Amino acid sequence: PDFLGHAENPLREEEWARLNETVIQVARRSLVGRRILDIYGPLGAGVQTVPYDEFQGVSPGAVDIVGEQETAMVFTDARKFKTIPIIYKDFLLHWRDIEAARTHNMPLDVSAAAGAAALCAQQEDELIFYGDARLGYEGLMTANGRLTVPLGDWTSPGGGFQAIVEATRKLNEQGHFGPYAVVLSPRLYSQLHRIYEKTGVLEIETIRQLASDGVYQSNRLRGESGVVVSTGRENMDLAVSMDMVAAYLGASRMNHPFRVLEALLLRIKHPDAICTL
Amino acid sequence: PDFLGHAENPLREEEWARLNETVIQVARRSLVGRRILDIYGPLGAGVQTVPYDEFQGVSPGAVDIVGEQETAMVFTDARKFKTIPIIYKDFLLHWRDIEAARTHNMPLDVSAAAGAAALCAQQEDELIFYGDARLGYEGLMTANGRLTVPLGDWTSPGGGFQAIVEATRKLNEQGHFGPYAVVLSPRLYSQLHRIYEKTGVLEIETIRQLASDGVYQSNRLRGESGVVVSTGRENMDLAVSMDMVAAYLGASRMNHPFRVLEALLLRIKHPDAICTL
Amino acid sequence: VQTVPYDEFQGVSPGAVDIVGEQETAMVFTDARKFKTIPIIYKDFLLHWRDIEAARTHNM
Amino acid sequence: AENPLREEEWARLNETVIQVARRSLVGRRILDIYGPLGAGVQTVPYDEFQGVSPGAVDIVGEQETAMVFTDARKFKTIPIIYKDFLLHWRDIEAARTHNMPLDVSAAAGAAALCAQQEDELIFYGDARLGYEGLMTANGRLTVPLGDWTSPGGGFQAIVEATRKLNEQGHFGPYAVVLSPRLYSQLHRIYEKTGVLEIETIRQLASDGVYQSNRLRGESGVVVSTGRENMDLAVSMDMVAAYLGASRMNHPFRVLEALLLRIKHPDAICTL
Amino acid sequence: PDFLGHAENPLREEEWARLNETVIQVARRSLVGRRILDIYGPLGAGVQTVPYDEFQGVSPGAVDIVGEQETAMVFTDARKFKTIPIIYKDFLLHWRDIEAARTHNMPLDVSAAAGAAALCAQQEDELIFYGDARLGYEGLMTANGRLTVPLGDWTSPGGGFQAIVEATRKLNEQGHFGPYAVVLSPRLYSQLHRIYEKTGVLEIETIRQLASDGVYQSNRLRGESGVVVSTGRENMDLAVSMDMVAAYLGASRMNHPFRVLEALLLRIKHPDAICTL
Repeated sequence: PDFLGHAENPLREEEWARLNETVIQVARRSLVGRRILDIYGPLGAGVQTVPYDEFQGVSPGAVDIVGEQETAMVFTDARKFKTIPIIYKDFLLHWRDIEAARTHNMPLDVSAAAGAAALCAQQEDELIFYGDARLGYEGLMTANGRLTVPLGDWTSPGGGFQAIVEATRKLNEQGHFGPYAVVLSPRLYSQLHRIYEKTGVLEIETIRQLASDGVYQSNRLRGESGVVVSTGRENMDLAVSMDMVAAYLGASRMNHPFRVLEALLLRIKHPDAICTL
Repeated sequence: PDFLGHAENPLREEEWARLNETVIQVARRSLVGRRILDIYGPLGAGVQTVPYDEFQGVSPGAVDIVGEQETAMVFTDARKFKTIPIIYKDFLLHWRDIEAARTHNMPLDVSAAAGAAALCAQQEDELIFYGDARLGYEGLMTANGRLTVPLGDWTSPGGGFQAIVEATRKLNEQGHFGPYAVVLSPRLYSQLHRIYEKTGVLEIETIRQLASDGVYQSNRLRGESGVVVSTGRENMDLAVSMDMVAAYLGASRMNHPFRVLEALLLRIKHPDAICTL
Repeated sequence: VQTVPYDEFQGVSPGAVDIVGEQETAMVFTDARKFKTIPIIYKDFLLHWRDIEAARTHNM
Repeated sequence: AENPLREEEWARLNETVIQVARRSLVGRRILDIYGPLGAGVQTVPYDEFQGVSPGAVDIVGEQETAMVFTDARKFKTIPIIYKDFLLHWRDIEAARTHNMPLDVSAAAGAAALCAQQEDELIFYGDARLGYEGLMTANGRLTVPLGDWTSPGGGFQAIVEATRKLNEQGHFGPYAVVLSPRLYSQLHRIYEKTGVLEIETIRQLASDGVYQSNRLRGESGVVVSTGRENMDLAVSMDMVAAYLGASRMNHPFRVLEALLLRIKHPDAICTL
Repeated sequence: PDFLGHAENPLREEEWARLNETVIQVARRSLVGRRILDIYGPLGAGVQTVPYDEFQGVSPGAVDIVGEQETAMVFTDARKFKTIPIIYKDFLLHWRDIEAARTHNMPLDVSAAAGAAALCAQQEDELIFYGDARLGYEGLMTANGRLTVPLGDWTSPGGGFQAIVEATRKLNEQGHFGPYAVVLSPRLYSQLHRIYEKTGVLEIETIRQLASDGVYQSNRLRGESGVVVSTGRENMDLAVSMDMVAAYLGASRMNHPFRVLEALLLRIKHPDAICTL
């Protein structure tokens, strides 16, 4: 039973199902990056490299009756073929909870799984919003060509939104408009909620109407920064080799450790739809 | 296989389906003109001319018990029979991604298709909102008899909406009222969002209630213009010979180029439900 | 069941990512088991033995 | 807009390309290839190196010494090398009715150019794209190949190169590649008694001493021929494909997809 | 229902065969010790101890008309058994590489296998040529009774022959002669391999004719030393318990590390057939 040890997999079908459901649910709850990024289809476990494709491109496109104008198609700047990293965390079970949960407490206790999945999602969000320079990866606030805008004039309601207005203007000058989105640091997301005298309407609602794809808040982003993006495809993507899955790590000291895994890579196909501080 | 070259069509059924789905989705995301214009049914590929029908017409219509009042039916001003142009863009595939995507990366990479479809939709929106004078076509801000109204008094909240009020008044004087709509340039759409002191309620909400068919923003329109329209049929239409479809262009240099096509023509059946700057 | 594993008090493992998949971050297991006991919350009410009888003929 | 040639002429074209390849490839006789992976793949894993872990623990039971693995996992993109030529429709018709050679001299020229480009790639990485070159590798163990044009010449340099390989704990059946100038001029037949100096070098190397005119004037290398030290990842062998008729003249393109991955850059010597 | 888990052997049959072939062949390439010596056959895994016979014997045979010599050669006091150590390395193989080699790109890479086995064989040759004091073993250049002889004459055109001549004379002085075999350090071997000795051809040919069992090269020896020995049995031996083979240690974080095993012990049954600097 539990003495032979190093069995292929301890848990049963139902317990695997509960573990996977819990990690999926906590991931969906705590992820902010995956809410404004269209995901690539799940490629598979084997794939380790994806075609990190574009840097630029423009072909205004023309129309005429016959159908002959000879406009060069947008193919690619130059292939780069980045490699897909892996994001993981790990938790533990006490080899008796698995045994108690077959007679006494029928639904197995998996709170450690949620605790691990929250940290995994935090690390993944940090990966999307920031590179690490140990793999040459690129981040939303670290990408080259970010169209920085000096936005420090806050603590006065007579402004603040004008920073995002200027961000939209800069995004428009580069010929790139669409459904915008904003991700802001807590130290400024809270500051937006201010109810200073001569209130009228809070700036958050105006910004929400101006963005039309939701203003989001994420703790992983640094204390004094915020970004504006264009949510569509062909500007950003999310290569997903495999989603949150819980796997086994053998049995150490007769307990049971597990690891939550996913293979994600952010590829920005158009590093022009970016604005920062 | 890939060496015989110049095959009839490289891709398989699934890859064609993904290409078409991607172009449809990006078109629906990036189109603003097709959201306030009821479309004519898809006529077919062969059709190249449509009955660009009306310029005017009025028959107040009367009622009496017997049913005899002899009011002339609205038939047509004069037939014109404009010709349907074609709007297209084109992209490329590297003949190995199509090969890798059958063993390694099961969902084929089609980011270039989205990049092309966005530009195609931009050009189509420019066609609706502006003519080109190389085909004698008519545009929303170029049509003759536009009921222009001097609207430059902005940067002060004590106004701005009154321009649209005057636009509605002018549309009413010509005996044409209904569910209104507004399409505004970014330089003024952002200006509406202003939170100048003595805020109360932002002008955008009041304008939205006044229009009752949504105030929209489009970058293709010029920097200092905006229009008010009546969304119903019998005033505007959209002849659609065929929607976004991706077609093949042979194989050049052993790669694979494709073209996104649609055949669209705007016909304004009543160039009185127009207001501009 | 009358006892449940009242489990944690703390725990942190920032979690790291690398290409190969080897960083050795300690999993969040538990501070120390405590095993609290499940109380019971109850109230009580009354019926007049005729309402139960009336409610089979008069007031369904 | 069609497909030009039938089976016989296609086979003749392919055979000519294969023959010129197998004649002109010098790298394929010194490095063994990772099996043809198909046209699908475009990336491959890469080297492991300076795994300094003696592993000589030599204790009953066992210690916990460090395992050997890739020093830094990363990938490389397999290039594509191609040459394009042309054929005339009237030429095909003539070869179909009047005479029947179907001249394929252009195909032979294309294959020769492709093979020369490939060999230059193996012996010199493309600096612009950025790869690893046998004479430009990092950690090359340079040895002065000078003071030649002497009675005791190339032998004194090859023995030094072999002792530098062996000192680095990397030995086996070696192979040598020399520039044509030396590989001809090295025939200083008199070592002392009767045996060609190149012959005694070949006895010392035991896996041939080849020449490749692509090298520079006064350069040459010696390597360890086994696998797990050097490799040649192939995606598809040299083959001719059709680019589609244009203006009724049929173009063509000969393709090859190669990339060498020097796993253990300790088997190198140069000038 | 997939690769995840702490299961038993991940590698399929043919993959195991390729791993075993690789380790065997790289061992055969990298072993110099097991050519000068000769091995007591494979005893098996279980045998942890082997006899270690006492020391020299100056007792020769004799011939008489009627056998009465009694030809005694008897071990005196004990037998001082010894134990057979083990040598090993690591095989950190990624799980994604194994996964790719199943339904995708499939040249299963075992470069780490060859590297680790080469390191293991290098350590083993270091063991034969140099004992380690921690286990209290004896090495050929650090045994007792090496019959030292100075060299002090190389770097000359022909000052290498007389060194081995003197070594052979000293080795025959102890009444211990036979087919000699020489092992030399790298730089010493190359220097010996120099130009004609001014009295014929390359010195190594004469040295090889004099030795009658070859002159071998060992990088693992120190800078400026070398040995000559008597290749026969009844003088030296290499007790083998089990030859090089790769076995599965366990499951790492998610990878699979292996370990290469071989159990060898040298027995200098007659420390008279050793000569050094």
